[PDB]
Amino acid sequence: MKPVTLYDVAEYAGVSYQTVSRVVNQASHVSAKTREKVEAAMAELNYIPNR
DNA sequence: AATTGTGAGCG
DNA sequence: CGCTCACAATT
Ligand code: NA
Repeated sequence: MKPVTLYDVAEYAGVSYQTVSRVVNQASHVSAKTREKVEAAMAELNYIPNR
């Protein structure tokens, strides 16, 4: 399956791969609508942890 | 001060 | 190349 990285969800959502990382781990500085976009994205793309 | 991006450092 | 961790320079 399509190896959906953080970079991929991040690009689609409207955020940097760092921020989508700090949704998962080192979680900090993912603000209201940007985090809503990642919560959207997590479903709209089927993210693969580590690849 | 608030986050991104740079860097750094492990995977 | 993939992800986490903390930090400062831009803003
Ligand atoms: Na992860």
